[PDB]
Amino acid sequence: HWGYGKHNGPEHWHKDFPIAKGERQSPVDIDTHTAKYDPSLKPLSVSYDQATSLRILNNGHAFNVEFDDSQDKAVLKGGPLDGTYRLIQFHFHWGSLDGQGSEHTVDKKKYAAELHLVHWNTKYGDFGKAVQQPDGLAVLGIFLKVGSAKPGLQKVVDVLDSIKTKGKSADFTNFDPRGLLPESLDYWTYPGSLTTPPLLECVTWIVLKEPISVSSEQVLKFRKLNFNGEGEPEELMVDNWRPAQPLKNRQIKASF
Ligand SMILES: Cc1ncc([N+](=O)[O-])n1CCOS(N)(=O)=O
Ligand SMILES: [Zn+2]
Repeated sequence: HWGYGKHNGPEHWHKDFPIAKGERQSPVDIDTHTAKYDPSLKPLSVSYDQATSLRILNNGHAFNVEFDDSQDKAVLKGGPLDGTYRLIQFHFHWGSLDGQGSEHTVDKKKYAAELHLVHWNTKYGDFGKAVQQPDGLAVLGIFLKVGSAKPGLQKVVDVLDSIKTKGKSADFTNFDPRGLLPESLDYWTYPGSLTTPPLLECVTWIVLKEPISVSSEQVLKFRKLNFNGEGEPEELMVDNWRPAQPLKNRQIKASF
């Protein structure tokens, strides 16, 4: 039932998912002057050399590029994490205009979009069990700004024509997620939640300071996708982002 419309959007989610007003909800505004440098944080370790993508799916809210996570092939570790987290999928949140689209904000600044690389803690055996744990997931967030094109993102942009509407999927093998990373791995980290229902509070958020640049043409294609299924009135898939939530009793730590 939930969505991003006027009648089923973020302000309505708490009715079906009370945890929406919880103590560690995401996203949040990252106040750069209040985040504290934590010299103890370890460098982040992103090992995607063996990543195996499989498919791309329009699920009615976003498009997901899914990976084979049946073996340790693409893992995130280090940083604030204890253990190894395996990549399961990545997706984006974007706006109807370049002035908005990201979920996290930096000193209230909204970026044109935000990429989320979702990983689950291998100590829990699988994704379904991991989401029921406070340290079950690690999501790496990367901001997108509009400027020069991101060569590594083009294969994704080009396949979107084939999954225009809800429920459509397409084979999507050999896509290298390393092509979506900025140069620097400096980051902010805080304990949070999934940003869409069920809004489970099982995420260690790791948000990179350096955004990647994508072209106006690339983000324009994102905006041609549909929230609706085929044969239904067209509603463009835009502004599929949840606004910043109360930080409450949390400190955002910086790796730099
Ligand atoms: C609800 C849910 N379960 C798993 C995923 N996922 O992997 O994208 N999501 C979507 C929301 O994920 S997110 N925005 O919190 O990174
Ligand atoms: Zn997301």
